[PDB]
Parts: sequence; C-alpha cells; structure tokens
Amino acid sequence: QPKALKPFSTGDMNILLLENVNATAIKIFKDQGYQVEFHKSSLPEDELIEKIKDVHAIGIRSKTRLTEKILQHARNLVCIGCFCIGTNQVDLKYAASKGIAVFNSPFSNSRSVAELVIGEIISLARQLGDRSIELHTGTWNKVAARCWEVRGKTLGIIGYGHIGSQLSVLAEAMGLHVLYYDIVTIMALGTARQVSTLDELLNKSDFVTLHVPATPETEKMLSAPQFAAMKDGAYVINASRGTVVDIPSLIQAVKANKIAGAALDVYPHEPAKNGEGSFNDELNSWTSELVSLPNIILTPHIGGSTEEAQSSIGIEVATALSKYINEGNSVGSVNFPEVSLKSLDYDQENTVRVLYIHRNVPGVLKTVNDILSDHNIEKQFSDSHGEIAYLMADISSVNQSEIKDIYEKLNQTSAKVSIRLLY
Amino acid sequence: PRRVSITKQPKALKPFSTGDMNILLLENVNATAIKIFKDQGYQVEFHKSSLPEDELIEKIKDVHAIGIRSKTRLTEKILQHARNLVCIGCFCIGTNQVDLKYAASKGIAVFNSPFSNSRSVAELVIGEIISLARQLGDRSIELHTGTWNKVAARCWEVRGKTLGIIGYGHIGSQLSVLAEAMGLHVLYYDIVTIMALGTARQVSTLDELLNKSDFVTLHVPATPETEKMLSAPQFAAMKDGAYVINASRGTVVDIPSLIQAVKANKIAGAALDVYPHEPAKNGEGSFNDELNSWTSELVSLPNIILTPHIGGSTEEAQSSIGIEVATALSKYINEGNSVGSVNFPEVSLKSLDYDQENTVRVLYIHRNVPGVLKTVNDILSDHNIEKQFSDSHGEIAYLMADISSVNQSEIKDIYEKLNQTSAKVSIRLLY
Amino acid sequence: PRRVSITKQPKALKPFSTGDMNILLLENVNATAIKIFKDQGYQVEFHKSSLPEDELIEKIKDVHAIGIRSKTRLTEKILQHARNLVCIGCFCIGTNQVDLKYAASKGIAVFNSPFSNSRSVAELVIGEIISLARQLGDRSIELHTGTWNKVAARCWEVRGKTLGIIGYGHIGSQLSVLAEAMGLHVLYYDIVTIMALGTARQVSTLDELLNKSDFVTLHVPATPETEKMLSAPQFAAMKDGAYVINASRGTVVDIPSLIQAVKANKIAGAALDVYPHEPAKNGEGSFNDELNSWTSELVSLPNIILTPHIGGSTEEAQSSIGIEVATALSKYINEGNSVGSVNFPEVSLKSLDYDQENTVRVLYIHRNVPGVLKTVNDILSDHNIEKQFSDSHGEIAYLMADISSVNQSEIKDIYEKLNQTSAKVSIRLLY
Amino acid sequence: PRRVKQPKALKPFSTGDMNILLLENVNATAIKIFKDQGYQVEFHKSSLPEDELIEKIKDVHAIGIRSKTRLTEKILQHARNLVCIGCFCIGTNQVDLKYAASKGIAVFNSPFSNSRSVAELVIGEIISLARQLGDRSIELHTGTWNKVAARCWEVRGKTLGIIGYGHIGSQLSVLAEAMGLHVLYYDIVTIMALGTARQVSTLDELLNKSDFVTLHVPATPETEKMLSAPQFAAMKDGAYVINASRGTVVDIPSLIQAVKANKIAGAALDVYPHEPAKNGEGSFNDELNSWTSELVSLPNIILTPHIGGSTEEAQSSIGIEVATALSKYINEGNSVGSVNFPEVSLKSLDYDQENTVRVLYIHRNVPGVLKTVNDILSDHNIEKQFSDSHGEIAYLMADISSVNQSEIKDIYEKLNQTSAKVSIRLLY
Ligand SMILES: NC(=O)c1ccc[n+]([C@@H]2O[C@H](COP(=O)([O-])OP(=O)(O)OC[C@H]3O[C@@H](n4cnc5c(N)ncnc54)[C@H](O)[C@@H]3O)[C@@H](O)[C@H]2O)c1
Ligand SMILES: NC(=O)c1ccc[n+]([C@@H]2O[C@H](COP(=O)([O-])OP(=O)(O)OC[C@H]3O[C@@H](n4cnc5c(N)ncnc54)[C@H](O)[C@@H]3O)[C@@H](O)[C@H]2O)c1
Ligand SMILES: NC(=O)c1ccc[n+]([C@@H]2O[C@H](COP(=O)([O-])OP(=O)(O)OC[C@H]3O[C@@H](n4cnc5c(N)ncnc54)[C@H](O)[C@@H]3O)[C@@H](O)[C@H]2O)c1
Ligand SMILES: NC(=O)c1ccc[n+]([C@@H]2O[C@H](COP(=O)([O-])OP(=O)(O)OC[C@H]3O[C@@H](n4cnc5c(N)ncnc54)[C@H](O)[C@@H]3O)[C@@H](O)[C@H]2O)c1
Repeated sequence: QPKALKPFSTGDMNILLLENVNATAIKIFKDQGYQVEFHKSSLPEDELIEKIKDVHAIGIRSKTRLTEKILQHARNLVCIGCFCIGTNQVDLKYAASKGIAVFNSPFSNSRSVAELVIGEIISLARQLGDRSIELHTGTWNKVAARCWEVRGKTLGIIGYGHIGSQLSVLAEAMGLHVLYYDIVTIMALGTARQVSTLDELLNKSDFVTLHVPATPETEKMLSAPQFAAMKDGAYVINASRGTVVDIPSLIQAVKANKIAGAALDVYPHEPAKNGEGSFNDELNSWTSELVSLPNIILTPHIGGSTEEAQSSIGIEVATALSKYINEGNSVGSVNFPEVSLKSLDYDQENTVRVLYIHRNVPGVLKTVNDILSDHNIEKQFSDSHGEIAYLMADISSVNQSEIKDIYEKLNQTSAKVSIRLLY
Repeated sequence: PRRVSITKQPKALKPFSTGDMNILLLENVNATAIKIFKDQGYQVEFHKSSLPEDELIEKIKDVHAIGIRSKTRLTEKILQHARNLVCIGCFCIGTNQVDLKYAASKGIAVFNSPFSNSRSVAELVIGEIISLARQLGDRSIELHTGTWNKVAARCWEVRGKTLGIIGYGHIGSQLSVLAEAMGLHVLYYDIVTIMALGTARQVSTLDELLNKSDFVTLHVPATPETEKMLSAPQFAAMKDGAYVINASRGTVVDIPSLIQAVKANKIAGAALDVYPHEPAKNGEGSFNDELNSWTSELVSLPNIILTPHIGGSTEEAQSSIGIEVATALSKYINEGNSVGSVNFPEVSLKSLDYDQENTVRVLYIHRNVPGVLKTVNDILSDHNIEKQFSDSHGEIAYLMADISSVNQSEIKDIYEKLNQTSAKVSIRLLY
Repeated sequence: PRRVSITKQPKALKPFSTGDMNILLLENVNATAIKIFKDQGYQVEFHKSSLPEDELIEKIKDVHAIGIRSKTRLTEKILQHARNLVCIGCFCIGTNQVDLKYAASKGIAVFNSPFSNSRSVAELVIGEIISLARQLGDRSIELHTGTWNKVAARCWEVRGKTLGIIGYGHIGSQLSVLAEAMGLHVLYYDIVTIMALGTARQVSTLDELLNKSDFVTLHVPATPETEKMLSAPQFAAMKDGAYVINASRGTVVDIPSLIQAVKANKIAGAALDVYPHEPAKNGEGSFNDELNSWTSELVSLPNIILTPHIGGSTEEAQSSIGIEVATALSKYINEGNSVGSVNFPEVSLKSLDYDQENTVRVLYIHRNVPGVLKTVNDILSDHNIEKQFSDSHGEIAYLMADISSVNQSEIKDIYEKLNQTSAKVSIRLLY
Repeated sequence: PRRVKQPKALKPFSTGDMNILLLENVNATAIKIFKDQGYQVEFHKSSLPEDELIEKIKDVHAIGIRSKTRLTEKILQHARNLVCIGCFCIGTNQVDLKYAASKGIAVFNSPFSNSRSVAELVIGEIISLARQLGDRSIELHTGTWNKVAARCWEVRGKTLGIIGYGHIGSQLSVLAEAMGLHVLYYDIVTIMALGTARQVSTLDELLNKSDFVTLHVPATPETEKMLSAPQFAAMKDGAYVINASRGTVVDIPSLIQAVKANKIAGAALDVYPHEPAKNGEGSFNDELNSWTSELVSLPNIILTPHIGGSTEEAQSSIGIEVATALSKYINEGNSVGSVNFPEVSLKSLDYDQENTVRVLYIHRNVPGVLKTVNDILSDHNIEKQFSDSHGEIAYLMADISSVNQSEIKDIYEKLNQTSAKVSIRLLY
C-alpha cells in the first residue's frame, strides 16, 4: 500500500498547460487536486510572464520558448513539462540553476512513425497518392506497370532504434524481408538481418527507410553516391530528421528514373506555424521542383501526429511531473540529477520527505544531516549534475511543530537552491 | 510434407493429325504466359491491345487457343469462324466477355483466374486503412500546393482499432491476417459460417459489425443482396468518425448516402476503388459528372481516397494471372485437363508413365445423349482401355480414355471413326 | 478457410437385391468403428480377439465387410469361402496379413490406416528427448528401490539442443514442429528433398546430421537402405554424449553397436520402442536373451528407455484408426468410393443430389481385358450415362457409372444382364 | 533491442588477496568468473564437516553454498573477513540471515534460475504419465513386455491445470499449448494470461475440467496440503497430479488412496515432506517417510529426487547469477537483490574520474550517523550518496571526488572509529 504525500505550505498546486496538451494530462493533473489552466495555443510573452509568476508547473510543446527572460519571473515553478521530444525551446542550464526540473517524452511517437512508414511503403509501391490526385482531377489512370505487392520485397532500415525495431516486426508481418544498417551491433527482432555496410543495405533493399538521429555523421548521409548504390526503381522514405537526405540529389535520382518513389515527412527548413503559403521556394529552393515529381508523398512532419501518440505523451509527462511534485522523483529529467526513493507504506506515520536542491559544493550534506540529526534518516539519496545537486531524505518521527523548524533551518542554508517538505 | 516426387517420368503427349499449335494472346497478357506457351512449342502471336471484329474474325479461323482479358468480346458472331479453337483463356476474373454457352456447344473450354488478385487487394486495404487513419492523401495534396497543415486531431494509430470485414472469402480472410498483424481487432460478417483465421470473430448481423468497427471493408460479390448494401441506414449504424473502404464491386456502396454521411461528419473517411460507372480506357477528363452524377461532389470531400480500380494492379498479380491461366490452357491442350473450366465438364486423368509406349489418349467431346459411350467403347474395343472418365455439363459431355497398344496405322482409323460419330462435337487424340 | 458447404444434400444410396449389411469386426477395433457402422444401419458382430480358421471360414461366408488388425490371416484358404464380402478393413498399418492379390481378383477392396499413429509417435519422442536429457527413467527407478540420487551432471535443458530427424515424413515433420516448440534446433536427413517445416534445415548427408545433432531420432520405413543404417560407423560420427531414439523399425539400429557406444561413454542415452525380435503376447519373462541375445546386457546399461512398441498405443490413435477405416469402408459400401484402397483401382464420383430421383449407380468390378466397357455401355445404352469412371489395377479394373431415369423394373434387367457378362468379377447397384 | 566510456574498476583500499570458498559443487561458471578477477578460489564438490568449515571460514572473504551447508551463528561467529554469502540455490534458511546482517554480511541467492528446467520436466512427465512410459521401461528392464493402449493418451486435446501461475507456471503455459494442451490456471490473484490460456475463478473449476494438474505455488500456510481428498474427489476420473514445487503442498496419504481407488491414474512427484540431506542408497524409505514403501508399490507414479532444477543450464545460470552478484558487491558497493540487507547501489565511475574514492559504510540504524559521516567527508565533494536501512542495520554508499593517498588512510581510520560502525570498506 502507498503513502500519499502533501507539500508543506504552498496551497493548491497550479499547473499551466499550453499548446493543447492532450486531455489525458488534464485528467491526471485534476485527479491530483491540482488547479489546471489550459490553452490551445502558445502565449505572447506578456500574457506568459503574467501567468507564470505564480504557477507551480508548466506544460509546453515545441513552439513555446521558456528562456531566461521568462523563467526569471517564475517564482513558484517547480518543474517544466515539455509534452514533445525536443527540449531546445527551454534554457535547460538556467532552469537547472534555479532548481527547475524539465521533462519530455522522447520515444512516445515510435508506433505512429512505424505505422506511417508501413502505409507509405504500400502507397509508394502502388502509387496510391498519384492515383487519387488523378481521380480528384478527373484523370482515370489504372496502372499495373512497376506497381508491387509489398510481400517479398526488402525493407532497408537505416537506424534500428525504437522506431526501426518496431517497424521491423510490422514489415515482416506484411511479408517483407528486413535488412538494417546501424553504427552499432543490435540484436535483431524476428528474422531481421543486420548488414555490415550501408552500401550492402542500399544494394539489396527495395525500400530504404531512415530512422537515425541528427548528427554530423547523418548530415546528408543519403546523397548522389548512395542513390547510385540503390536498386533501379527503389524507394526512399525519410520520417527521421530533415537533414538526413540531400533533397537535390533525391530529386535528381527520381527525375533520372533511378528512384521510383519517395516519402518525406521532414525537411531542412520547416514552417513555424501552419498556413497555406508556408511550403514554397522561399522556404526550400527546390520545393517547386520537388512538387513536380511523380510518386512522392509529402507530409507536414506528422510522423507522431496521432491521438494515441499525444495521449501517450500526455500520460508520460503528466505522470512524470506528478511524481516529481508528489514524491520528488527526477528520473528521466533532461537537466537534473535523477533521484528517487521507494514510496512510503502509509502506516509509516510521522515520516517526512526532505527535497533539497542545492549547489554541488563540499560540506552541504554535512550541514543538512546535522539539521536532520535529531531524527532517524530512514533513506537518503543525493546525486549531482554539473553545478547543482539534489538530496532526497526520509526522516522518521517528525511532528507538526518540528517540520517548521527543520524547514526553516534548511531554508537558511548557504548552498540552498530550492527546498520542499513532503508530509 | 512438400517433397520432390521421385516416381516415374511422365509420358509427354502430342496431338494427332495437327501441325504446330497457334496461340493468339490479346490485350497485353503478361510475359509469364508467353514464356510458358513458347516452352510448350506453341506458336504465339502477341498484341498489346484487342482487335477489331473484322481483323479478329480473319485471325481466329486458324487459331487453336486464344488468350484475352476484360475488353475482348468473344461472342457467337466471332466464334463461329473458329474451326481449330480448342480453348479460351481469360487472363482476368470476368468471363462475361465470352459466350460461355455457345463456346461449350462447340466444345471450347474456357478458363479464368478468379482469385489471383487476393494479396494485392488485401495490401491495398492495409495501406488505405493507414492512409485514412492518418489523412495522408489530404496532407500530401496540401504540400504539393504549398499548404503546411500538421494535424493530429482524429488521426489514429491503427493499433487497437477494429476492422469490420464484410465478406470473409479469399481477399477477406487474407486481409484478416494482415489486419491483426498491424494490430487491429477483426470482426467479419458473412452469409455463411466460416472458421475464423487467427483471433478474428464472426458476428451474427451486419449491424453488429457496423456498430463495433472503426474501419468497414467490403469484399463481397455482386449480387442482388449486395446491391447498395451499405446505404444511409448502415452509415447511421456505424460509429461516429468511422471509415468506409470499398475495393469490391461498384454497386455495393450507395455513393450519395456515403457523401451525405461524410458531409454530416458521420463518416470520417472513405477509400473507393470501384464505382457504379467506370471508363473503358485510361485518359484525362474520364472521371466526371457525366460518368457519375455525384463525382464533382465526391471529389470535394476531405479524406477520401479514390483509385482507378487498381485493386489487382500489381506486377505480381498479373504475373500470377499469366502463370495460372497459361498453365491451365497448356494442361488442357497437352493433357486434356478441364478442371477449373467455367463452362465445361471438369475431367482429368493421371499422367501416363514414360514406359507406357503405344498408349494413346482419346479426348472426345460429345452431346449428352444415351448411347454415345456404347458407340465409343465399341470403336475402342480392340484395345484395352487403361482408364476412362466421362462427365456431363448440361447438353455437352467430355470423355477421356487411355487406350494401350496402338500403332500409327490404328491412330488414323480410330480418329476418323470417332470423328464420324453422330454425337461428336470435337475430337482430339493425344499420342 | 473452412466454410459451411452450401450444396444440395446428398442422396443416400442403398444396395439393390441385398438385405441388411453384415459387418464382422475382430481383434478389438475401437468403438468409434462400431458406432459409425451401426449408424449406417449395418449389423455389427464384434470380437475382442481374432478367430480360429474353422470359426472364421463359417462366419465369413455370409459377411459383407470384415475388420481385422495384425493377427487375423486372411489367406486364399479362408477368402475363397466369402460369397458376399465386398471389402476388408485393416485397422492398422500392415496389410501383409491379407492376400491382397487374391482378394483383388475376387473384387474385394482392402483399406488400411497408414498414418494414424503419427501424432502419437511424435509425442512419444518429445517425452523421451526430455527423459533422456534429464535421466528421468533412472531417477525414478532409483527411488523405487530406495536410492536417492539428485544429479545435474550431464542432464540438460532440452532448449538450445539440436534434434537430428532421420526421415522427414509424417512423423518426422510433426516431430519437427513439436521439437522447435520445445526450443530445439531441427536438422533432418532424408533421401528426398523436402520443404522444411518451421525453421528446420535439411542437411545434404547423414554424417552432417550426426556430427551436429544432440538427439538423433529415426522415422524411416523398413527398406534394404534403412536396415541397420545406424551402427558403429554412424555412432562414431555422432557427438560425445549424444542420444539415440528409435521409434521406427526394429531393423534400423544395430543394437550391439549401440550397447558398444554406450559402454564407451560415447552415447549418453537411448530410447528404443522397436526391436529385431518381439514377443507375440504380453507377459513376464517375454523380453530376454532367448528373444534377443543382447537383452540382458542392454538392460544393464544406464539411461536406456525401453518400450514395448507402444509408439501408436494411445486411445486417440486407435480412435482415429476407427474413424479412418470405418469411414473408408462405409464410403466404399455406400458410394463405391475406393480411393485409398491398397489393392484396388482408386475410383470415385461426386455424390448425387437428393432430388436426382431414379438415378442409379452401377458398380462393376471386372477383368482388365479389352471389350468389357463395350459390353457394359451396350447394356446401359437405353439410359443416359451422367458420369462414368473406370480405372485398372493389374488384372482387375473397376467401373463406376451414374445412369439417369431408371425405374424399379429396368433395374433388375440391367443387373441381371451385367451379372451375366463374361468379364464380371463383382456387380453392385446403388439405388 | 539488445545492443553493444569504460568503467573504472575499483580495488579495495589497502587489503590482502581475495579468498573465495565454494562448497557443494557449484558450477564452473562461478569458478571461472571469480578467477577472472584474480581471486583465490577453493572449490569443494560436497559440503564440509563443522570442524573443517570453522577453520576454513575464518580467513575467507566470500563463501558460496547451497541447500545443505548450514551457516549458523556457531560458524559465522568465526568469520573474521566474511563480506558476503552466496546461496547458489533458492533457499536461504540454511543461513542465519539476521546474524549475518548484524555483522554486516550481505547474502544473495538465485530465486528464479530454475524456471525453464522445471517447466520442461513437467512436459516430459505429462507425456510419460499420459503413456505410463516409466512403467513400460521398468517392465522391459525386468523382462516383462506389456503393450498397453488402454487409458494411454495423446497429450494433444487434453487440459493442463496449472495451480500457481508464476515464473514456472507461466513458462509452462506456453510450452503446454505448443504441445497441444488447453491450459487452465488457478491463482489467488488476477494475472494476465500468456498465449491463449484462461484463468478459472475457483480451484474446483480447475480440478473439474483439467486432465493434468500441476502445482507451482510457494510453501505457505495456505498451500500446506492444499490438494487432499476433497480436491482429488473433485478431479476427473483417471486424472494426473504433478508436484514439482514444495514437498508440503500435496497430502501424500490422500494421493495414495486416490491412486489405490483408481481415481487418479498417475502422478509425478519431485518434492517430498522429508528428503535426505545427501545422496545415497536406502535413503528413501519408510524411516524417512512412513508411506514410502506403499507409494513405491503403485502403478504409473514418477518419483524424482528433487531434480527440478538439476540441469547444466540451470546450474550455469545460477553460477553466473550469484557469482556476478557477489563480485559486484565486492568490487562495487552493489547490494541489490540481497535477501538480508539494504538494497543499495550507485552508477559506476568513468575511467577518467581520477582520485575518486567510494565509501562503503555498514552501520547501525540510529539517528546521527550520517551527520557524523558527512562531517568526516566534508573536506571532499560528495558526488553521489545513497543510504538505506533494513531493520537494525543500514548501509551507506558515497562517492567522494578529490582524494589522494594520504587522505584515504585518514578517512578510513575516522570512519573505522565511529560509534555506529558495523563494517567499513573503501574502494579506490
Ligand atoms: N517524423 C516524426 O514525427 C518523428 C517522430 C519521432 C521520432 N522521429 C525521429 O526519428 C529518429 C529515430 O527515432 P528513435 O526514437 O527510433 O531513435 P533511437 O535513438 O531510438 O534510434 C536511432 C538509431 O539510429 C542509429 N544511428 C545513429 N547514427 C547512425 C548513423 N550515422 N548511421 C546509422 N545508424 C545510426 C542508432 O544506433 C540508433 O539505433 C530520431 O531522429 C527522431 O528524432 C521523428
Ligand atoms: N478492386 C479490384 O481490383 C478487385 C480485384 C479482385 C477482386 N475484386 C472483387 O472483390 C470481391 C471479393 O473477391 P474474393 O475473391 O475475396 O471473393 P470470394 O468469393 O472469395 O468471397 C466473397 C465472400 O462474400 C460472402 N458474401 C456473399 N454475399 C454476401 C452478402 N450479401 N453479405 C455478406 N457476405 C456475403 C461470401 O460468402 C464470401 O465469403 C469480388 O466481388 C471480386 O470481384 C476486386
Ligand atoms: N513405433 C511405432 O509404434 C510406430 C507407429 C507408427 C509408425 N511407425 C513407423 O515409423 C516409420 C515412419 O512412419 P511415417 O508414416 O512417418 O513414414 P513416412 O512414409 O511418412 O516417412 C518416412 C520418411 O523416411 C524417408 N526415408 C526413406 N528411406 C530413407 C533413408 N534410407 N534415409 C533417410 N530417410 C529415408 C522417406 O523419404 C520419408 O520422408 C515407419 O517405419 C512406420 O512403420 C512406428
Ligand atoms: N522442484 C524444484 O526443484 C523447484 C525448483 C524451483 C522452484 N520450485 C518451487 O516451485 C514453486 C513455484 O516457483 P516459482 O518460482 O514459479 O514461484 P512464484 O513465486 O514465481 O509463483 C508462485 C505463484 O503461486 C501463486 N500462489 C500462491 N499461493 C497460492 C495458492 N494458495 N493458490 C494458488 N496460487 C497460489 C502466486 O500468486 C504465484 O503466482 C515454489 O514453491 C518453488 O519453491 C521447485
């Protein structure tokens, strides 16, 4: 059985959710007794600074920029939830220096990207995109030439991680052979086979799919030589990062009848907001040329744009913020020492949890364990991350009177960054 | 279990009183058929399109087997001139383009490929389940015209959703296995009880399927009972925001009712491969209100996938069609095998051992009237009948017999005696 | 997938000029056979043992079908007295106890159950693979005599080991899927190329299987090439501490060599179900040096499992035999269907629709000489032959014909004429 | 899926050579793992007499035992240098765990390493009982040829009743279905079924509908003799009972009656209420268990000397599991998975983290101890620290950053002089 913990003082917890986090997060926060403010869009800096001064936790996504300019006004902010993969929109170092833990959902889009690729393998192999554009404009063009059953073909997976490995099992289920290249040796799932070099994957694959991070080594890793290494009439699918494919080379290989089709979800330059005129030659010089090619599927970075994906994002990040607020748990934080302890058995009464964010300088634990020396330390865990560190301690026989004293002593320590007490 | 049969070599048979076999293939049959036909020693004439009635009438008088597809119409008008035509291959599903009854009355067996498109249609629906669930068609049309529209609202991971398969036959049962592999629950309705594949579950009524499914797929034949079988009432029984896929027959969905359910936000997306009226040839401007009154309206709707009846348009499907029907025609010509014919008694016999020399196979198509076997087994009475099989299909019947100890002299005599019988429709001897 | 076959119900047929059918079942065939026969309206006489030659000759004179197993000897001596015997069922694999040639010359079709024991032998081997791997036989023998001997040395988890299957037939292929399911690697040697089940791999030579296998199991027929195919040379090619299982034939393993390889600690354990010489009846002292010289030495060895040829000794196996052979005889009695007969031309026709009234099925077993079908189709010439099939097997042949519009009066004439023909061996009409 | 800076291997501060004592014939994988660290290993195939053990344990740093060796306060009181105890088996009752803990000795075991071996064992015995193979082979070894098909079964189509759907049971489930069994399972908690197995609400439903009943439950007061007459009467005529769990779960007298009354057709027993401590003849008799000679007289009963986990693979996995655990506790502070000890560990240190020392502080769970320790360490940066308590003892692991050779000896003596100290080790 578990022991629910409360925060000494503070009053009700205030959550600010921006950019339309999924309702699963809203339900979780409300079920904690938190007060939730929800917005479907981001906020202008003025409205955001005003709303953030008294907020305890903020949930954002890709567009909201939490810089020092806005975080300096965050008086009560305990943690930040990024309900997405990227954390670049948050000044992680500054947030850490003020004891604000930041969380994300890194792998919540794996299934959605994998299902996307399965659909696009089939669409490219059958030219569904072109056929449907044709009928929507009156053209009847029944084509069986060079249209393929996906059964029996070979899928080349570049990057056999979270997405690649799930795509592997789906591809075999559809009857594909799976070859994968990766810069590390990975145990294959099902009947997939890893190949030593990229060129072997390119030579032997009918479908080439990219699921790699953005690194200097992945920058334009598929260009003219790599397209030349592929099979005549093979297919390229890129739902990874916009830098991984050299688009001019792809346009050339397609225009030269070397590549039979392509599906692009990511681009070197992408619009900051949705709009009618946003995808054009000013954004990417080759756009008007890319748009003129047959059997290219273009998607506005929708690799993770599903209800389920956002629902999983909601649960992971809301649960994470909930465990950090209610317990202290920082595991999985992107800028913060990863610290946690087993929850309390409910019957362990008069037990208090000390959450002490401080500077990573000698003597701090000396000070803190002195302050706590009149009580039995049941459990203690302290870890450091750069110039900050984080201490969790469970103390045994503490009554209401001595919580104020233990708290006020810790709040007066020289190395303190942030202190919370949990009942 | 599958093993290389290490028994006695078969005795390849050659037709009596004939020259080289002439095959006419129309409408761009796949190369797998041409290879099989040439490997039989046949003489193959190949055309990418059909033939006009005049040019076809002259060409068919000396043809032994004709290969067609959907467009070539082999009516009594043109078949009257087929003096040497042994069999007709339809390298497609439909046989309506052939006068099957007349072809039978002249002893011409017809073969088709009914189920060669199963895999291609099944994968088609999988891609379309995903495309509709993710709105791929709309997103991609948007980018080709400059519009950037990242949307996650009511775009779905397909895992955990329910596929409603209406018609659990060759395509449906194969779609079932693919669907579960993609993580869907599969429900199927059919007018017959069928053993489910994997963990699919058959439902008693159509409405139960419609109420419980997220994706509804049609894989039914064209019958009076399937005519517009999904219409306004059935869309009302479906889930809010459900998806309709029809890659079966163009009459099975009432399109005006579908358009209405889409405009009323009841149906979230639809994928149509077949239509009440379809063009006869590819071309621009072919798909419009003159073909189907509601086209301009259907085209204006969001998240609708429209395909020009490409459910079986794959290299593999056409390759299997080529192999299936060419093998069928070849075995009927070279052996006598009529199993799988659409207009003809289904008759065959085990091949003869290489060492069964001087054995001849009689292929005797005749009228289904008493006394014929009396005549035939009389004519054959000086030889031992090794095997014999005769079966009837309406007014015609077909006799295969293997008779032993036959020399060249006795082949001409047996042939003309059988060729002189009153009940004869067509006679071939295989030596 | 399996479907509710929607066709017209069949027209159950009853023999002309005969009364109730008399079935004689000997040697304790399973009750599933008795049930099927009684449900046909047949009269069933059942015995737990065979019959002495005197009682058998008298009882067989008026019996229509006889069911036997291994011990009943149906020779010419006793079959010459069988006036009404239409068919013989062997509810086992072996048919040597039946004079197949003589029975055929008198028009008596024989059926058996060749493969009904496949599942039982496969499960037997799985259980023995584990028992040999864990020395279960010994451990349990040990405690039954007071000895406590917990041993992990050289006892193995079966997961990860390699099973060598010699003979990848009915039993072997079923053993393959069970073995992989138990986590085994499967290699198989066979004199034929066979497509492997699951992820099994066929090896080119027997020695490759022997070198690479942890468990070697034999599932081969008895042939000159299989006699003693595992002896000292083959044991020398196996792995140190490998295992031999023989549930095939008593000739395939050289037991003195196996005893030699075990005593040299080369073979770690063995499971034997079959032996060069086996007792005729169950009893103590029956398995000894007089039966096989090496018995007393074989029993002295550790971790050898010995079973009294119980490979097919399950309720299910005997039940499947009951279903198989009783169904086979029933279809041959009720419909003429001789497919699967071991001594007889294999002949059958699609059954007739309930409504096809006045349709008669002619069953004509005869001598394989020219002119017979001339005669028969003469006799039937006043009626339309709907279907006819005749095949030959050595000196006999078998004619099935369905003839249309036949009344009670003209059935007796057709029968008496056919009964008078010179080539007749046996004639039955089904009405 | 599984995928391919190196850690800074730590050495105990100024100590001697490591001494490992391995008893009861532990698998060679444990010996190999220990020697690869340079440890000194003494190996024995059997246990040791109490006299020889007391002398040998005085100077040993780590001991590996199994079920028979009893490490009581009598023998552990002489353990001067004993840091940890490895139980290369499941049971730990043969060790006085509290006494070991009060002296700062962590104890480790291998709880689930035998799952596969017991599961395959039951498969073999399901088949052996379904065919009464044991009897047939005993018969031929004494000359009797008795070909029987009556009441012998193909296992396909039958129902396996798994009682206790835990590590072994769940693994048995998939194997049973692969063999063609229908699987029903009873357990006091709702558990997600593997494959197509189905949980039954009550034990009686499992007994009524199963052909083969197998027990995979812990030894608790609720399982004590849980299958007795009332249960056997609820089973099908000619059903089979397999017990490879604990010797108390089956009421053997009721089973003998059910076999004698032809109600139960066969049984396979691997565990027993009383079992010998060592292998030998005559050890399994009426003096050990009153009903032994009568149980042995029954047809189609498989008896095995507790060999459910007696496979090379299982013992190799036990060897790897426990030796790794003991090695990580010695070479690092890692006590996760110990049966008597606070579970404490920290991420290992990067090769490049020079002059870093790891403090391992066993102590009494009383207030003020951490006050003392972080004072002693206050001149150095605490990179990481973790302390947890377990009853009367507690265990502190700490990484300190800038420490030279001079400053280690002082840190050691200070911690070694503390009032609450039970055991202190420093890793350099
Ligand atoms: N389109 C979308 O909406 C969307 C959604 C989620 C993720 N993504 C992106 O897709 C990519 C894959 O995500 P994931 O979670 O599967 O990643 P991951 O970190 O789990 O796996 C990436 C794999 O790529 C391999 N790799 C790295 N560099 C490589 C190189 N140069 N060549 C070959 N292999 C290399 C790594 O070893 C690893 O196995 C990431 O870049 C992620 O940001 C896109
Ligand atoms: N789009 C294409 O290019 C393409 C290609 C091949 C086939 N098809 C068409 O798809 C359909 C399915 O082909 P198939 O080979 O799977 O057919 P099939 O004959 O194997 O199976 C059809 C199933 O529908 C069931 N059924 C019949 N009437 C029904 C009714 N009223 N309600 C419900 N179920 C009913 C039948 O019992 C059967 O199981 C056919 O009409 C075929 O022409 C289309
Ligand atoms: N022990 C029993 O009670 C019992 C029960 C049933 C069957 N059997 C016996 O088991 C054997 C197997 O039965 P089955 O139905 O599986 O047979 P099967 O006919 O299905 O298969 C036998 C296989 O052995 C192969 N083979 C033949 N000669 C070979 C050789 N020299 N080397 C390697 N492979 C060779 C064949 O190619 C074939 O694949 C038979 O002898 C049968 O009598 C025993
Ligand atoms: N024979 C051997 O050599 C050997 C080897 C290993 C384990 N075992 C024994 O086998 C048993 C199973 O081991 P495991 O590792 O799978 O155990 P486990 O702890 O993983 O699972 C036991 C299961 O039994 C259930 N259970 C407990 N009490 C129950 C009751 N009264 N009724 C029904 N279900 C009940 C529990 O819920 C649990 O699901 C243990 O007792 C273990 O000691 C014996």
